[PDB]
Amino acid sequence: GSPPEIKPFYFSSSVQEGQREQVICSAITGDLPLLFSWKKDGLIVENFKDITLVTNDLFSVLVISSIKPEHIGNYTCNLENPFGSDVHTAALTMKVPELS
Repeated sequence: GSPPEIKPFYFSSSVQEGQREQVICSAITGDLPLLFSWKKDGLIVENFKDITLVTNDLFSVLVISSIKPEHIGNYTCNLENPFGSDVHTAALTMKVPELS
């Protein structure tokens, strides 16, 4: 089989508190099934109230339904299959917080 090559994902460059984010972790090559693991600054992401994961054997979407300052940081997707692994980290930066 072939090892996976991750497709980079990135957060928006103008994140505002209370808005939403979605990023897709996926591979351009690599035999299925793929397995996905998400961490935010080394923490289990999904246990954040406002973070939901949508995961199948092909891709995993990380959803932040309401951005809060606690979500600022680095999000790492680790991807593997029986033949290799890959990883990508994307930083979430907040441009505008709650003001009113």
